[PDB]
Amino acid sequence: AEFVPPPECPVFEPSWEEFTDPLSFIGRIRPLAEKTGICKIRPPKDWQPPFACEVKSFRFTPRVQRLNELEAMAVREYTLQSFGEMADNFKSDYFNMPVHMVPTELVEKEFWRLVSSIEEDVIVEYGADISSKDFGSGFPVKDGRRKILPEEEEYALSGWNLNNMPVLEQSVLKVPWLYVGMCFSSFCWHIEDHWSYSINYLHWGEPKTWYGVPSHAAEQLEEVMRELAPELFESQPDLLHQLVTIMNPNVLMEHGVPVYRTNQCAGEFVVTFPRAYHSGFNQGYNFAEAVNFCT
Ligand SMILES: CN(C)C/C=C/C(=O)Nc1cccc([C@@H](OCCN2CCCCC2)c2cc3nccc(C(=O)O)c3s2)c1
Ligand SMILES: [Mn+2]
Repeated sequence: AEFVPPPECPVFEPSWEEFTDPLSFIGRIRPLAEKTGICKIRPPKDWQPPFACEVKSFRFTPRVQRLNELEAMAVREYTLQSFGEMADNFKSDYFNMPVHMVPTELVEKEFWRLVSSIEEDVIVEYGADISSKDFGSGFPVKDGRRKILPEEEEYALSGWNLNNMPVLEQSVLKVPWLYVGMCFSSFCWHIEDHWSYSINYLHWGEPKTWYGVPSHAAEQLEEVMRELAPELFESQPDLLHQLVTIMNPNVLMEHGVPVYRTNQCAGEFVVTFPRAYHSGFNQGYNFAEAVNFCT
C-alpha cells in the first residue's frame, strides 16, 4: 500500500578539470543520463557561490496548491523570512518533530498518500515562477544592480552560473526563474517547451525530490497519463493537460514506464534531458533557480 521509491538516477561528481564547461560535460554524460531522463551533478566541494538575491526587498505572493484536487473531482504576501517561518512551522507541526529530523523517505511516502487521500485535504503554498529580473538572480551577476565582491567575480563569470547558459535557439530569422519551496509544494509531470534541456540549481534549504522518465518512454507515459486522466481532461492539448498531470510514479511503473528519482540537496544541480518528463516536490523550505537551454 505504501510508496515504493523508484531507483536512483545517476549522480556525477566531476573533478575540477571535468567541471570547466557545462555544455561539454553534459555532452559527455549524455550516453548514460539520456537513458534516465534526469541526472544530478555535484560540483567540487570548494565551488560555493554566494546567494546574491536582494533579500531585504524580496516579497512575493505564492500560489496555493491543493494536493488532492484531481481526486476531489488564498493570496497572502510573504517575505523570504516570513515564508520560511510559515514553512518550518507547517512541517514541524505536520510531523510533530524538528524539520531537519524528518526522513526524506517519510515526506515522500506522505506526499503521495496525500495526493490520493480523499479524507485529508492538505493545502500548501509555492513561491514558483518568480522572475530573476524582479529581485535578482541567486547567482552573482555583473549587471551593475548589485555589488559583487572580488571573491564573487569567479561565480559571476562561471559557466555553471545559470545566467550564463546558452538560451538562444538556432532557426531562420530567456532568464532564470526562481522557486521558493515548502514541504509538499510540487510540480506536475511535464516536458519543456521545444523539448529543451533544463538545468536546476538548489541554492539552499531542504532537498527537492525529483522523478524523471527517459525520452525513449515519452510516448508511453503520455498514453498512460491520458488513459488514467479524468475523462473531462482527456482531450485537452498537452500544454493545458500538463497543468494538472499529477500521477504517482508507482502507477507509471506498473504500466511499464521507467522512472528514476533523486533528492537534490543544496549546492547540487539537476539536469533534465530533451523530452524527459519530470515532476517533483520540495522536502521543506528551500530556494531553487532554473533555466531552459538548447545544445
Ligand atoms: C509544466 N507545469 C506548468 C505543469 C504544472 C504543474 C503544477 O502543478 N504546478 C506548478 C506551479 C508553478 C510552476 C510550475 C512549472 O512552471 C514552469 C516554469 N515556466 C517558466 C515560468 C512560466 C511558466 C513556465 C514548473 C516546472 C518545473 N520544472 C522543474 C522543476 C520545478 C520546480 O518547482 O523546482 C518546476 S516548477 C508548476
Ligand atoms: Mn521543468
